[PDB]
Amino acid sequence: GAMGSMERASLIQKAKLAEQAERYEDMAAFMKGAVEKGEELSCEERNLLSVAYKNVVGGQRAAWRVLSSIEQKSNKGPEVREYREKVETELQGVCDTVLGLLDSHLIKEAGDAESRVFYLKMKGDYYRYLAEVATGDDKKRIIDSARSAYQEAMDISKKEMPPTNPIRLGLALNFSVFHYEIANSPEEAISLAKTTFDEAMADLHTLSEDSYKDSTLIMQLLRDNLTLWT
Amino acid sequence: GAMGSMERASLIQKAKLAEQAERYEDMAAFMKGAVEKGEELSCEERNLLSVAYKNVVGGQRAAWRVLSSIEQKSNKGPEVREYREKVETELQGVCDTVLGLLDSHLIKEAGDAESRVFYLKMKGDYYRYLAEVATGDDKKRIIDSARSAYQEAMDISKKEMPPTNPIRLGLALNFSVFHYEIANSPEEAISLAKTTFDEAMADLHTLSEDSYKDSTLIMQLLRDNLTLWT
Ligand SMILES: O=P(O)(O)Oc1c2c(c(OP(=O)(O)O)c3c1[C@H]1C[C@@H]3c3cc4c(cc31)[C@H]1C[C@@H]4c3ccccc31)[C@H]1C[C@@H]2c2cc3c(cc21)[C@H]1C[C@@H]3c2ccccc21
Ligand SMILES: O=P(O)(O)Oc1c2c(c(OP(=O)(O)O)c3c1[C@H]1C[C@@H]3c3cc4c(cc31)[C@H]1C[C@@H]4c3ccccc31)[C@H]1C[C@@H]2c2cc3c(cc21)[C@H]1C[C@@H]3c2ccccc21
Ligand SMILES: [Cl-]
Ligand SMILES: [Cl-]
Repeated sequence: GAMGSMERASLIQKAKLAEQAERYEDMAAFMKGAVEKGEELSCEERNLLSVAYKNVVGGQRAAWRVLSSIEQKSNKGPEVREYREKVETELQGVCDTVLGLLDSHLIKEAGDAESRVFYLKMKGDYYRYLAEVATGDDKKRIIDSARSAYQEAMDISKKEMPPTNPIRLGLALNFSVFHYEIANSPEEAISLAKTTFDEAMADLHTLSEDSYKDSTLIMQLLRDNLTLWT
Repeated sequence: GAMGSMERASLIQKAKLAEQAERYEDMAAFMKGAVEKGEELSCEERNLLSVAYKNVVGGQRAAWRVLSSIEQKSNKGPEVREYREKVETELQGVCDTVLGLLDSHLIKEAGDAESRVFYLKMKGDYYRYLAEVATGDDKKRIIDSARSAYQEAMDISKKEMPPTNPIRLGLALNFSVFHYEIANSPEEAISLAKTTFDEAMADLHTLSEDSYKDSTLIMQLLRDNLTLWT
């Protein structure tokens, strides 16, 4: 790789500087380099990886939506289709890269439950992004790959984590978005979101000092989605 | 070039779609392709060229400032200097490209006064951006190149345009920023900004329907700078 000659510690240091400069493509490329050294990621390093790639595909998804909607209003030439296809191909490339890193280096049968749930949630998120732009018989394959990763993550977090854990809360929030937008199961989405909120409020005594901010933010987002789906 | 096989009309169409999707790198590359066909740009096309490249270098300048300030707080390793140099080199590449297009294709002895002033202002803006990151004896050469382009633009706009013309107003606004930030002449900056505002207000009867929005915006920015420099 292009980062093969740089020290692991230097790549992590530069990913942080790229975050502060809002240079998210650079950030993602530095973290890919770090992962390719073959060592495990710390809790802090996992978050750098996630923030980098989330910001890159987020910008691609927003552009793809603007162009896809303009394309449909034509019903002008081949130009809109051509440019929409170009952004699509680039988005698919980024998703394939992240999923490649998850299968090659990061997902393991061992490690703590925080680690395994984090990478399986990530695996679900990026199959979900591929599902938003797919159409064929492969779309059905992609949706079942997303559901499967999300469901194994849910099973582990119910056994191993308290209901106020922010990784458990975020997982359930995104899996409920999967139900509503991709699976067309709005009842199953509403249900999952309400019980996630309710079960956290019933066992507030488990709330940790170090994740008061993160957990609270995700509770508000769960409620905002329920307001919208009523 | 990479856009050599595409029709002129298709490149202009795709630059507009890229604007709507906030894909400013694509936008700039499509407009470079359009310029390289060798025909003049319309008023609307000139604005597409300007908006594309302004947005690209704007993001680079903001990152360069965040990293340059972090670097100075070290007084930790070579990592901050190395990454700051990388963003700098990339910023200089974009400025050289724009200045190359201006000298090769766009700046002419003929054409209307709106055209000539527009490209000379652009020439000043991008030498100004190179001056922000330069240090040596070449910095002095770069500042004099910026002043010279800006001054020839001012001379033409005073003879050929009314004092409420938004291209004339924008030119003077940016030339006053050049005085304050790059030339360290805060008196000369304050003076130019006040007389630009005052002379527009004295001759309000020249204000055009098609530029009421643009001219008004730039008047407010001239006043906001004066509030700051008092
Ligand atoms: O240092 P931490 O334990 O990791 O948590 C704090 C943070 C921060 C803190 O200070 P700051 O937000 O003024 O910049 C704090 C904390 C701890 C110490 C201080 C703070 C303040 C507060 C809480 C925890 C913390 C509880 C009570 C108060 C608060 C407001 C909103 C939600 C949760 C809380 C920064 C840095 C970090 C943080 C996180 C966020 C945000 C900002 C921060 C933004 C985006 C996200 C967030 C969630 C909810 C509301 C607003 C935000
Ligand atoms: O169609 P145009 O003649 O080119 O001008 C109008 C515009 C627009 C118009 O509608 P909009 O701003 O509600 O979206 C208008 C015009 C003409 C017709 C309507 C409008 C409204 C107004 C004016 C001119 C126009 C004068 C009086 C009122 C106004 C408010 C602020 C500054 C100047 C004006 C859009 C599109 C365009 C425009 C430009 C701007 C903006 C928005 C627009 C933003 C960013 C910049 C701006 C400058 C000052 C304040 C706010 C803005
Ligand atoms: Cl294209
Ligand atoms: Cl670097």
